[PDB]
Amino acid sequence: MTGQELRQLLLDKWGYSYDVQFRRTQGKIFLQVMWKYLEQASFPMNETEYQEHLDSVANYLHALGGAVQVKTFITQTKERPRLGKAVSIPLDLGERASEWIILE
Repeated sequence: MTGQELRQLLLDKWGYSYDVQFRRTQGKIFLQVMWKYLEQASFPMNETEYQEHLDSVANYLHALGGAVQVKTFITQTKERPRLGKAVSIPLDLGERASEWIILE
Protein backbone atom coordinates (compact mmCIF):
# COMPACT_ATOMS: atom_id res chain seq x y z
CA MET A 1 0.00 0.00 0.00
CA THR A 2 1.13 3.50 -1.03
CA GLY A 3 -0.98 6.70 -0.59
CA GLN A 4 -1.61 6.20 -4.34
CA GLU A 5 -2.91 2.57 -3.87
CA LEU A 6 -4.96 3.72 -0.85
CA ARG A 7 -6.94 6.51 -2.63
CA GLN A 8 -7.34 4.26 -5.75
CA LEU A 9 -8.74 1.51 -3.44
CA LEU A 10 -11.35 4.07 -2.13
CA LEU A 11 -12.12 5.56 -5.62
CA ASP A 12 -12.43 2.22 -7.56
CA LYS A 13 -14.61 0.82 -4.72
CA TRP A 14 -17.01 3.59 -3.49
CA GLY A 15 -16.28 6.35 -6.06
CA TYR A 16 -15.07 8.81 -3.36
CA SER A 17 -11.70 9.55 -1.70
CA TYR A 18 -12.45 8.91 2.04
CA ASP A 19 -10.45 9.78 5.17
CA VAL A 20 -8.73 6.83 6.93
CA GLN A 21 -7.56 6.93 10.62
CA PHE A 22 -5.98 4.40 13.03
CA ARG A 23 -7.67 3.37 16.32
CA ARG A 24 -6.35 1.15 19.15
CA THR A 25 -8.79 -0.94 21.25
CA GLN A 26 -7.88 -3.83 23.68
CA GLY A 27 -4.30 -3.69 22.22
CA LYS A 28 -5.50 -4.26 18.61
CA ILE A 29 -5.01 -1.76 15.71
CA PHE A 30 -7.87 -0.90 13.27
CA LEU A 31 -7.95 1.35 10.16
CA GLN A 32 -11.34 3.15 10.36
CA VAL A 33 -12.42 4.50 6.96
CA MET A 34 -14.45 7.65 7.80
CA TRP A 35 -17.63 8.51 5.81
CA LYS A 36 -16.09 11.97 5.15
CA TYR A 37 -14.41 12.40 1.73
CA LEU A 38 -12.41 15.21 -0.04
CA GLU A 39 -15.37 15.78 -2.48
CA GLN A 40 -17.24 17.22 0.61
CA ALA A 41 -16.96 21.06 0.83
CA SER A 42 -16.40 20.94 4.65
CA PHE A 43 -13.43 18.48 4.57
CA PRO A 44 -10.81 19.32 7.42
CA MET A 45 -7.81 18.67 5.04
CA ASN A 46 -6.86 20.35 1.71
CA GLU A 47 -6.11 18.32 -1.49
CA THR A 48 -2.33 17.91 -0.84
CA GLU A 49 -2.65 17.50 3.01
CA TYR A 50 -5.26 14.74 2.51
CA GLN A 51 -2.90 12.85 0.13
CA GLU A 52 0.11 13.26 2.53
CA HIS A 53 -2.26 11.90 5.26
CA LEU A 54 -3.06 8.81 3.07
CA ASP A 55 0.66 8.21 2.38
CA SER A 56 1.47 8.60 6.12
CA VAL A 57 -1.25 5.97 6.91
CA ALA A 58 0.09 3.76 4.06
CA ASN A 59 3.63 4.06 5.55
CA TYR A 60 2.29 2.38 8.76
CA LEU A 61 0.29 -0.18 6.70
CA HIS A 62 3.65 -1.11 5.04
CA ALA A 63 5.65 -1.03 8.35
CA LEU A 64 3.20 -3.21 10.34
CA GLY A 65 2.16 -5.49 7.40
CA GLY A 66 -1.50 -4.40 7.79
CA ALA A 67 -1.56 -3.12 4.15
CA VAL A 68 -2.44 -6.58 2.78
CA GLN A 69 -5.25 -6.72 5.41
CA VAL A 70 -6.72 -3.41 4.01
CA LYS A 71 -6.34 -4.59 0.36
CA THR A 72 -8.03 -7.91 1.31
CA PHE A 73 -10.82 -6.38 3.48
CA ILE A 74 -12.07 -3.45 1.28
CA THR A 75 -11.87 -5.33 -2.07
CA GLN A 76 -13.96 -8.35 -0.82
CA THR A 77 -16.41 -6.50 1.55
CA LYS A 78 -19.69 -4.82 0.40
CA GLU A 79 -19.54 -2.27 3.29
CA ARG A 80 -19.76 1.47 2.57
CA PRO A 81 -18.67 4.13 5.19
CA ARG A 82 -21.96 5.70 6.42
CA LEU A 83 -22.87 8.39 9.04
CA GLY A 84 -22.34 6.40 12.28
CA LYS A 85 -20.91 3.22 10.65
CA ALA A 86 -17.14 3.46 9.90
CA VAL A 87 -15.39 0.67 7.95
CA SER A 88 -13.16 -0.40 10.90
CA ILE A 89 -10.65 -2.63 9.07
CA PRO A 90 -9.15 -5.28 11.50
CA LEU A 91 -5.36 -5.07 11.00
CA ASP A 92 -4.27 -8.59 11.96
CA LEU A 93 -0.57 -8.61 12.91
CA GLY A 94 -0.77 -12.27 14.03
CA GLU A 95 0.85 -13.88 10.95
CA ARG A 96 1.91 -10.43 9.60
CA ALA A 97 4.24 -9.44 12.51
CA SER A 98 5.45 -12.93 13.61
CA GLU A 99 7.58 -13.09 10.39
CA TRP A 100 10.16 -10.53 11.81
CA ILE A 101 9.84 -12.08 15.32
CA ILE A 102 11.34 -15.15 13.51
CA LEU A 103 9.29 -18.23 14.58
CA GLU A 104 11.74 -21.19 14.76
